Amino acid sequence: ADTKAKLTLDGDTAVELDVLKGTLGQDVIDIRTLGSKGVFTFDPGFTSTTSCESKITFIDGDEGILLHRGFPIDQLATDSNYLEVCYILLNGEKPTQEQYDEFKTTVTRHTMIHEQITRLFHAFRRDSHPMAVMCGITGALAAFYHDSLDVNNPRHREIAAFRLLSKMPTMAAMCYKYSIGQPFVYPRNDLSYAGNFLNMMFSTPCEPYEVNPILERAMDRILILHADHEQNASTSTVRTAGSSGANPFACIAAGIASLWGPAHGGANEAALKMLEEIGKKENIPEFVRRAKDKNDSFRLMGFGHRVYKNYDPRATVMRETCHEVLKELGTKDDLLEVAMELENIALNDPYFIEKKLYPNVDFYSGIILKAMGIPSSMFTVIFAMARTVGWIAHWSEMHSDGMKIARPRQLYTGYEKRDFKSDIKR
Amino acid sequence: ADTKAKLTLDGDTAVELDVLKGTLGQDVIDIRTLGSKGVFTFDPGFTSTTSCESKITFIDGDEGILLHRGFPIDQLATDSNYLEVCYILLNGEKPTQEQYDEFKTTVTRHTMIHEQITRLFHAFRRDSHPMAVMCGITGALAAFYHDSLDVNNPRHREIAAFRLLSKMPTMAAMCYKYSIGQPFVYPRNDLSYAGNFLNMMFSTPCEPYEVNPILERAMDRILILHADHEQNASTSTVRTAGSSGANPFACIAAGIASLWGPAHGGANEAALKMLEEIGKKENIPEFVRRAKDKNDSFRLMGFGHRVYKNYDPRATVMRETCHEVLKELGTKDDLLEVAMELENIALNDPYFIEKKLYPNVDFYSGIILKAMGIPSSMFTVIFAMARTVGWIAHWSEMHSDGMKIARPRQLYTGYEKRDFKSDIKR
Amino acid sequence: TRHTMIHEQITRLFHAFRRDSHPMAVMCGITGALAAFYHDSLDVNNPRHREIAAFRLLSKMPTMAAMCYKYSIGQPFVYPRNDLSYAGNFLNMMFSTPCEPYEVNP
Repeated sequence: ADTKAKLTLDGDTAVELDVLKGTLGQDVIDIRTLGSKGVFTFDPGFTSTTSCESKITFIDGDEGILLHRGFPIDQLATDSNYLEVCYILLNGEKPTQEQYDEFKTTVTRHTMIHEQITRLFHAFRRDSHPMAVMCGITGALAAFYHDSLDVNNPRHREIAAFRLLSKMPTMAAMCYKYSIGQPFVYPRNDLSYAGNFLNMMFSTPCEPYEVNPILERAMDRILILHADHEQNASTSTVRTAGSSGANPFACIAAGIASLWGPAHGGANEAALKMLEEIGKKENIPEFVRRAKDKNDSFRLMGFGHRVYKNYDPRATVMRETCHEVLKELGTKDDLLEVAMELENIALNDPYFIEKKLYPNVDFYSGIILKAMGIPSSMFTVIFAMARTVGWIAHWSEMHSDGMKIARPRQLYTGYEKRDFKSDIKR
Repeated sequence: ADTKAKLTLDGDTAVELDVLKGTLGQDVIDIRTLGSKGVFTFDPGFTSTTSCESKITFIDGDEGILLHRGFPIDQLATDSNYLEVCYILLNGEKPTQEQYDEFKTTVTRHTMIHEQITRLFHAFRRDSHPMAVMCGITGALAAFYHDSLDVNNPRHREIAAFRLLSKMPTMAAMCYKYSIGQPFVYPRNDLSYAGNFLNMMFSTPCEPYEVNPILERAMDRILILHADHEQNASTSTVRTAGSSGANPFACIAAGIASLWGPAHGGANEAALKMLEEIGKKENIPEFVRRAKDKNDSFRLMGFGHRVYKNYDPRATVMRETCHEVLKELGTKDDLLEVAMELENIALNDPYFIEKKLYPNVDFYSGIILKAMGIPSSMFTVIFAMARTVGWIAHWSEMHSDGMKIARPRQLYTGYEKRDFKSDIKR
Repeated sequence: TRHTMIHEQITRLFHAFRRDSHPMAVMCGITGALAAFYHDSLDVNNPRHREIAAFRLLSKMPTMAAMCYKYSIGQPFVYPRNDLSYAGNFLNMMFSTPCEPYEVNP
């Protein structure tokens, strides 16, 4: 708390800047005045610049700590349910029974997507990546829901939120169904958020589908564990597009694309094939498939993490859930010995030890989803679906702040004024 | 280096920071490494933070200066054409007849849109706002043109930039046609950029369409004057979405939704309602829309601008062109001479002189569009169409700097860790 | 009850209208098109024809009206159910969705 008192800057004149502090994390130097003074900093990437005040999620990476509204992720993972985590993320407090009852009725109230929006899916190619379809549909909702686009109207944000929150799972399962050639399945009010998703993903009209409570709870946890992750690339995209006036649907659509960005990154893309393919218990085990690693693409395959130093806190509940599911799905897991083997190589090989390519939450998420017969193409779709509530929370907090359209500066380093005379004659 | 030699960040031990200078504009203070010392600045709104270094466009608000790669906008709008200007923004120099012809050739051979995408157009509701359909189509492009989404592969990036530059006009026109129920028109390889767009907008199978030379020039100038505008809110979104690695089409879609943004509120169209909803001098102004305007209701009709102090350098030639157009059409303007009174008001009304609500480029642009027979629900689609080359140049530059990952920090002021105890069920 | 369903191709006609069209204009449009699908009961001079035509219009009008409503709000069409009353069935086709069984208040 000490030096928080104040401090100053000066190159040709003296300027006194305050030192603000957080309820957690380090202090910051309020430079909200240097601008007028005529002083501007230079920070490409905003790594030494704090862009906002937030009360949603707290992360202490070096300590492996993750909190949502103060609540540790481990307690929410095992003690709460996705919908309740959604309420907490958007409201800031655990809901009373009555409050949760209404939140759930409202959500359940608008899960269906207008039949014309549903017509949109049939205009895509059956071979398109389900993630590209997911971005396409979300980026088109505005043409069908033009009545909740004014982000300056509180009732608008309210409506838009429930619309995205209630329809994202319906949408994601439709992307899957369209990609495999099966008929779409309507949302059922009698099912849970997780149970309903599994139902829309897997049931067909040829027999009633029965959700395994084990797999359901597993999905619920996968969802809670991806609800939000503080500021990062996709959330910064959602915040930037948002403060520029862009409608909520478009904001979330940009978030989805940002989240997908790394995947189709080339070096990551190439390494994605190697994992999902090479695996005949001769390659992965005898460090054969892992003998090739020029392109790292580690966090993508579920190894290492950019923020957390030694371990991903979200991975604790997920690993135990992975253990559970692999056993519930009994003995139908052979090739999935690479799962056990890769974890062993990630924890016992010096390279991984040195560079810290430890299994993160997605390593186990991937193992679970796979064991469930869900293709890898649907991995990012499901994570985006889960992350949508966090995006809405951040988006809603950016608005509630002060609606200050952010306008960063540029250091001009181009040509000085020069006269123009074309060299062409058309 | 005027009022800025070298600076010292004072806390408890003088920290000297290097000052940087641009070729034009204000000097900045370097702080890239501060965070690497636990020292972070706080600046929501980015009032003092310089997010990047750029060589594309230079603006001097108080001086009414606007340059593109060093060339004055007035010069470009007068002695160039849209394609040549696109070449400049993208390449940094004016083209040779050979570089230009090569560029022109590549552009025209990518103008046709995939047949399957046309099916997507027909899935949108007939009453969809053109801009919404434009967002929906552009954001769906990654699903199809999936062989150019590797943002780190220089080959993919040029093929994508060319695809966007070529197809935007095609898509924009189709948005119009769809809204009025007329058949879509294919690009014409023998027509100029602006002439091709006018033909795609208004031609019909019933008879040949004749491209008026003065209108062809008026439109090319509108495109020129909206090609780029430095670090604004929409460009910021593009750059930020692009930093995460999001595909080219998703980033441009985000820029279009961002440009649309400040036009979704009620008082937004409510104001931009009577601006055209009435065509008669003593009616819209005459002791009417004097206070009948409620929230913004000024800045949306083309009056004033936060960038420029006294006037908009783009409006100079745009006003000149306005004359040529009204003059030319005559019987497609004269009735609309309610503009002169609006302009007169803005020039002498104490309220307008007060708010510095001078007529900007969009006041004059709107008049030319209202004169050519273009509906106000197509204005921002056309502006976005012209601005895409600008968005593409900025996105590319950001990727030349090594994909500057725009990931700002937060000041956490929420709950400290607290135990989670659920009150619920359901 | 035997002929409440409308031929699936006639059902295809609805999707050619605008979602924003007035449901009354759609109702007139569809009815004025039935002749192209039911050309076997057009001779008004044949008693059996009138007989058939009558039951066709009588049994299908409610199915049609509820479809106009569903199309105007973006919800999926609902098939006629033999186990319901004329009034109960209309309410069902107007209000139920596949997301939960609809229960008609007597």
